[PDB]
Amino acid sequence: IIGGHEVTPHSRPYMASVRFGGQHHCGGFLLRARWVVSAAHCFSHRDLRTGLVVLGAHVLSTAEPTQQVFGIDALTTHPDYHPMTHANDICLLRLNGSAVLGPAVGLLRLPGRRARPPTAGTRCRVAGWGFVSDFEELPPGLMEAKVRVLDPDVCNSSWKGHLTLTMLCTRSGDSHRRGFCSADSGGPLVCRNRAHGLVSFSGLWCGDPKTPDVYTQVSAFVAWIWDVVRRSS
Ligand SMILES: *[C@@H]1O[C@H](CO)[C@@H](O[C@@H]2O[C@H](CO)[C@@H](O)[C@H](O)[C@H]2NC(C)=O)[C@H](O)[C@H]1NC(C)=O
Ligand SMILES: *C[C@@](*)(O)[C@H](CCCCN)NC(=O)[C@H](CC(C)C)NC(=O)[C@H](N)C(C)C
Ligand SMILES: *[C@@H]1O[C@H](CO)[C@@H](O)[C@H](O)[C@H]1NC(C)=O
Repeated sequence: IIGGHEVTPHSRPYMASVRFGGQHHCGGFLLRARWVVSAAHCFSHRDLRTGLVVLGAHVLSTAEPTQQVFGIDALTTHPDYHPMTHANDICLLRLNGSAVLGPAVGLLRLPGRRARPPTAGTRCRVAGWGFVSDFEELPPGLMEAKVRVLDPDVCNSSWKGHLTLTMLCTRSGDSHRRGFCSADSGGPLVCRNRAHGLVSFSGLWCGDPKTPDVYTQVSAFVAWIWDVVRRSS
């Protein structure tokens, strides 16, 4: 996360750390005790059994008592996720067990089915354990940045018309570079206490205004998410 601050340890309990080969790879969120929502691209060319979902963490490197580590029993990627286009960059993860709810391991709510994406200007927040700059610099723990929803017609121009109706953008509330970076994918864009977006792609350099931060418009997927969840009891 660029242009962000470190969060109060355990102040965002829904945050999941998807890790492959010891190293933290992506972000995600706890939907239900057994379910985690993430970016479909995180699992591309990975063997699931090399992966763990870590909940209740702040300093990922430290083995905290608050931490709860689970395996991926099953991964449901959006059937229509397209590499090259990056559309439908969403997936669901069924853990090998249910997470024990506590003050450090908690749920995040999706918008209703009756939901349009947040308006251009809306104050939103993006958390993650990914890089803090374009120099591979690591955060001291879970970081968050305060962002504001950017007009899609504006975002689509910057992106040379590569944006689909199921994507949504952010921009910093000021002149500084604020947003997501590498290893922040899958993590949620919280708007009005609901997961409105999910960290998908950005340009080359982090928070660069010329290439605004693109997210998956969660509301457009709510129906699918539940379908999958009720499918697997
Ligand atoms: C859930 O999945 C994980 C990953 O497949 C299981 O793996 C254990 O994880 C620890 C480290 O976290 C390893 O040292 C053990 O060797 C792994 N055990 C097994 C059985 O592979 C984890 O055990 C699973 N938990 C449950 C309750 O099934
Ligand atoms: C997957 C996630 O870790 C990143 C987060 C954005 C960091 C960008 N500074 N997303 C990507 O790496 C996606 C790739 C997926 C195929 C959508 N791609 C991009 O961000 C860009 N097009 C370039 C960084 C390659
Ligand atoms: C973005 O622009 C292209 C080309 O003008 C258009 O086909 C597409 O529907 C637009 N998408 C959005 C999200 O506005």
